[PDB]
Amino acid sequence: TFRRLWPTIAPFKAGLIVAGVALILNAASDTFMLSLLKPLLDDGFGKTDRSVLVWMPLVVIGLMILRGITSYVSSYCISWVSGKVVMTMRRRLFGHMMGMPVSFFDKQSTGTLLSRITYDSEQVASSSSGALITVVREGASIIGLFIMMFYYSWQLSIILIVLAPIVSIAIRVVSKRFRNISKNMQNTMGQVTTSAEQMLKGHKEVLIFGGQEVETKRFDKVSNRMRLQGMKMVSASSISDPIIQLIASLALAFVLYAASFPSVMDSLTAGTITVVFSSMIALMRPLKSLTNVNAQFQRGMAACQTLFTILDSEQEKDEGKRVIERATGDVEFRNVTFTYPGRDVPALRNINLKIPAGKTVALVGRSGSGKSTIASLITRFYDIDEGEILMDGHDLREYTLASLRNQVALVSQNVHLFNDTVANNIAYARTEQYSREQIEEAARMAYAMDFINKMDNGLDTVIGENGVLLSGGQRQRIAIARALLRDSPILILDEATSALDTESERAIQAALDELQKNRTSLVIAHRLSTIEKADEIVVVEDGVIVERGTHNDLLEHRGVYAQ
Amino acid sequence: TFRRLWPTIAPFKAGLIVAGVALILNAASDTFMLSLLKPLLDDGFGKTDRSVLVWMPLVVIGLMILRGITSYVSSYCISWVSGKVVMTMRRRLFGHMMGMPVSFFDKQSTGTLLSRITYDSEQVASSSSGALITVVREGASIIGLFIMMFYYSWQLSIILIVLAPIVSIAIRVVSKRFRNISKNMQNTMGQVTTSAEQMLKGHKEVLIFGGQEVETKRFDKVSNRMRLQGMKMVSASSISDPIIQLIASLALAFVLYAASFPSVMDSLTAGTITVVFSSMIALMRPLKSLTNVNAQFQRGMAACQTLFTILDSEQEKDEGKRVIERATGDVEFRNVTFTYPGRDVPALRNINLKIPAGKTVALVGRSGSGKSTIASLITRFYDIDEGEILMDGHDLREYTLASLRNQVALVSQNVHLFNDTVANNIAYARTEQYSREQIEEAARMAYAMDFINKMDNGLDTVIGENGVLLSGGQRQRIAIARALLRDSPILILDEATSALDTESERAIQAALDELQKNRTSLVIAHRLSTIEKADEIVVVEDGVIVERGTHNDLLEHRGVYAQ
Repeated sequence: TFRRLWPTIAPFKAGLIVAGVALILNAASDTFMLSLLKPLLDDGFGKTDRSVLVWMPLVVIGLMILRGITSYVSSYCISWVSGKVVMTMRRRLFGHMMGMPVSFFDKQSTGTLLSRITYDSEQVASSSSGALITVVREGASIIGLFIMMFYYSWQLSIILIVLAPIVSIAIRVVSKRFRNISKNMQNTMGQVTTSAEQMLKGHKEVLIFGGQEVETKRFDKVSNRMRLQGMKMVSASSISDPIIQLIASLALAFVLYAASFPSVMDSLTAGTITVVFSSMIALMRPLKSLTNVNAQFQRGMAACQTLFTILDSEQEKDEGKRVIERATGDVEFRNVTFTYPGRDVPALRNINLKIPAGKTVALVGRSGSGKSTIASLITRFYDIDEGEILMDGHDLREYTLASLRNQVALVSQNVHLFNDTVANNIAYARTEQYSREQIEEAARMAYAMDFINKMDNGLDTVIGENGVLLSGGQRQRIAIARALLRDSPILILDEATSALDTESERAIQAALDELQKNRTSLVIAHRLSTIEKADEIVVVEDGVIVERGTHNDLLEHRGVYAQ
Repeated sequence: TFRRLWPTIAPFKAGLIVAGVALILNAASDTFMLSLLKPLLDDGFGKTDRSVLVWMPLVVIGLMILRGITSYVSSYCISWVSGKVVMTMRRRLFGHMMGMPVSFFDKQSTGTLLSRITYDSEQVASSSSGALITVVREGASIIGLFIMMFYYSWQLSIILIVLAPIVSIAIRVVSKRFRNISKNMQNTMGQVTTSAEQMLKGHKEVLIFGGQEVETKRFDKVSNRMRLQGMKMVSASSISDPIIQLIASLALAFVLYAASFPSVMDSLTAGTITVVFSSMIALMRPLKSLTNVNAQFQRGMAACQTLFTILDSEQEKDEGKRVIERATGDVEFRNVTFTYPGRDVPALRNINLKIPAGKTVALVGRSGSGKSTIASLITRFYDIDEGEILMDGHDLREYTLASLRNQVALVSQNVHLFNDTVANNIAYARTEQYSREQIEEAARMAYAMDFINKMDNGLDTVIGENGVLLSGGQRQRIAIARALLRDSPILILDEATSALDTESERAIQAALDELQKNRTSLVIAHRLSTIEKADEIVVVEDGVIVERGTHNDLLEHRGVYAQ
């Protein structure tokens, strides 16, 4: 309808101009091909000229080569534009996609948004370009064919050129009728498919009550309804083209009957009627396809509207102002109420968890209460509804978001690795500011240089997708070195199962826990020997604060520590 | 390929034969159309015999009417086969689909299986039937047009007929080239899209670890690769058509060159060469689809293979022989080793849990420790790996699953309904064996009389989806009535909500009490009132019975009763 992706086309318009020129010249090539007929039939195969037949094979092969060359060039130079705007659209949408908060990736999954990166973006320039190609080529072919009509036979030129828009209208209303009946009937077909959907929704409560025999009879009736619906749908679909063919055949018969009159006859040669008839037959495909121009132009821009709404949404709120260099001081929580997104149930009560500087605070929960939820707030993934976290004696909403996530470091076994090299991965987003020797020695105090050696190249190898495939413990052995290099003010550690690295990876996490000896540690781990070693322990459950003290002090009302 | 759908299509053969005759007539409704050209020019616009031009409009309009009528009749009569071979496939893949264990409905989704009901089965009748509407029409049009050429010109028909398979082979090899390069470049493009997916996947990592400028640079250099890849794919797809057009145009020029190479040529009238060249270009469309038909026949049979493997799998192991009536003997778990299917972690240890007859046995599993998974053993939703459930003093393996599951009435607030009437829903699968008065009073002792009377037509009211739409507890109020109509020796009671929204009903729990007046009732619940009422209590966590006793006795040791 009304699209403002044209600025993204605005510098890339030379490709459009070249494609349009090549396409109108393709239409002219088709016109000249059809123009070839009259000398062949009138001069060539009528009067035995014998030179016409000599030089026509050459020009027809030349014109077919001209059709081929111009079609290939037009397709290449329109897909150049459809690639150079899809690339720009992908770049912009990707930027605003990584801009937006984590809630956007949730409730949508990482598979759909990829389709909105490649599927929707392709349709943006595979239905608009697919509309421009038609409206130019087959829209100017009609003009060329009517110029043929004016040139070679003016007598019936008037009759078919006045008749043609009426035929276009006929095809338009027939297509509209087909579209309407198909739409309403397709809604009905879905409305009966939901019956099968419900029937297969419970395979339970059919085996229990023992109703297999009854549950096929009803499905037999539903299948019969579906069959009748499908037969009516095909009838409606395959009556459309026949009636169109009949109304256009009335035009063909009208032209031929008009030719009966003496005045139009005897001025037109045997070849002239030939070219006008064959051209009229050729007119059907452009005349039919021009009507569906708006259809395809509203199947590419329609998806583009959804893509724009994805683009035009709001990035995460960044009213923060105070960049914090290093948050070594105490971190305090203050009457913070958080609600998980998409749910009215708050997963967090009014929580006051205070993290002492350089100390350990450990959360032990197997219920899935939200130990990860509280881990989210300190990194400001999901924001805070009411209350405040005095981060080194200052609110998060005062702190800039980039600075805040520069302070914190989240270590886990679900760590994702980019398609980079190992050296650029350890010093991620700061490899310019961190040296190679720093990365190496950081890996060394992170006691993780072993597997780094054991692959092909070592200090400069790829850590890419479908490449080395480090185990979860080994990926965490990269992750600990990341925060070790970065000198994170806060190191909120997670944990999962480990075998043959419980001896290693955890006692190496002593080396990250040397940064616990140097910095705070909001450890989220759920089972380890270090859990009892943890200085301060909280056992927060169902989003509720439960108990505060060391494990021996915590053993009082404790009934879950046993594991 | 090798398909045994023909047993399914055999009774629907007359429709197929009529469709074949109709498509043959449709193809012959092009050869006569082109046949009328010769007198229209040779006897018409050449030697001016007006009478030929007088009758020509009538015959062309009649022939187009014949084309339309026969095409519509063929489309109908190839939908009475495509509407009754898809129907039998749907029905026969329905009985053997709902007879399979619920592990099918795990490891899968209802939407996917519905797609295997509607879309996948529609391909079987729209690609394997699309290989019959196409091959017999466009294979008959070829024969008709060659017979035309032979009739009107014995001389250049031989040059066109031997030449035609060469052009067909050219089309086939070009299509194979396109297919190969397209599949390869599309696989590489997929290899790029998984990179895009991984960068989208680690959203949290890019947010937390630092800036996103390097991430945008990465996506710039991956979108450049995507754009170049797409341009090359389009280059292949575009250059497919011109080379075909050229290798056919050289045949066109060959025909025209041979149209005067010997002196015996040029004995053909203008109308005749017109007919032959119109039929030559006509040949392109059938000859460009007869080669492509095998792809459609292997795109409909391929999905039929998916349907066949879904159908041909196995239903429950039905080795039991005896039918217990009312299970007055106690149900009893004895040294049963069960594991959640799809996982190696055993959700059940070796559990010995006798259920005293006519006695309530409640269990509290708010840890999420597969309490519902214990509700599945007696119903045999997931089969027991090893060990015997000592049913009624005997083993359940000796009992028929259809009969055994009738001896269990599973009652839950997530109960599934149908598109039937509320009476039959009260007596589902057994409405013939239970009268309307029995249903009426059964609902009354269930305290379901009030609402079902407040609906449209009392007990005659339809309970269909998007109809009356009883609420959750109100939906429970029907399942309980289903259980009161006997068919309920054993009552594994779900009670998932335990949410007294409007105090529930005053007699929801009282209706269950009337249900639990006698009979084994292995109660699943979170309602502390029912646990207080419960006689035997087995609290379960992490797939093991931690305790057995009564309310105070079990309160004394451990206890999550604090909730």
